[PDB]
Amino acid sequence: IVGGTASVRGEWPWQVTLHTTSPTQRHLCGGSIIGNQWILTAAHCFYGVESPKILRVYSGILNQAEIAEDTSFFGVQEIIIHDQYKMAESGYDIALLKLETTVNYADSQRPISLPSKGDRNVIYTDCWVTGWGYRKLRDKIQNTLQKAKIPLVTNEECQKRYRGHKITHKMICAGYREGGKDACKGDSGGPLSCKHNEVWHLVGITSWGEGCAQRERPGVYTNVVEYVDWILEKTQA
Ligand SMILES: *[C@](=O)([C]([C][C][C][N][C]([N])[N])[N]C(=O)[C]([N]C(=O)[C]([C][C][C][N]C([N])=O)[N]C(=O)[N][C]([C])C1=[C][C]=C(Br)[C]=[C]1)[C]([C])[C])C1=N[C]=[C]S1
Repeated sequence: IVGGTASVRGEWPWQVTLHTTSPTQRHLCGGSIIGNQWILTAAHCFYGVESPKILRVYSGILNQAEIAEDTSFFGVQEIIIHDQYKMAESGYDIALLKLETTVNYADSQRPISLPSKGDRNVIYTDCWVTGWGYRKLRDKIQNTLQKAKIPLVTNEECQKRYRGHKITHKMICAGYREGGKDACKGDSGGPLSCKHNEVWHLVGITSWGEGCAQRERPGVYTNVVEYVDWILEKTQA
């Protein structure tokens, strides 16, 4: 996260940090708890991942330092990538992680509500992006979960900022015309939580962008509401 600040512990209870143990353990991507056994994240986050066995999901984390060899985690039973996904910039950058065990909800870890179809006309004026991504291009994985408030921009406006790209209705962007605050490397898969009427909603999934926090380069996210049907279909046994 660029231009953000340290989060309060438990402030984003749905945020998880997805680690890979290969070659040695490290943070790979962000993710969101949406069900007792389900994490919603980005599909492109599994590039080079042949098996779910090397994945570890940690919930209720603030500082990466909290994660040690003796720290409990959730194993991943299955990685479900949207069948139309090819690459982040083309859309469909969404994936579901079915955990091997159920998450016991608590103040430190609980699910975020998915947006409803009857909410595409809602004016989210309180949206935040979080994760342990780069604070800058040449940076590394930050220890403390960062957060940054960022306004959503219309798709027409976003398309203007990305000429060589095709910004579809299945994407949603957020950023400051002048830049300064944005997601960055490592925040991928993270949630773009928006508070609408006292209730937090998972509006987007951190996907891509030209660089990080550059002026006139909004962050691009997966427009979650466009996938509620897909999510329902893939989560039902
Ligand atoms: C994810 O954490 C990041 C999240 C990026 C969110 N960005 C903002 N600003 N909100 N995702 C990526 O790194 C993805 N790639 C890119 O975002 C960009 C796309 C550029 C397209 N530009 C134009 N104008 O066409 N690519 C990119 O940065 N590529 C270089 C080679 C790169 C260098 C170092 C690292 Br780390 C990643 C990419 C990925 C490629 C889909 C992460 N997902 C994986 C690692 S971080």
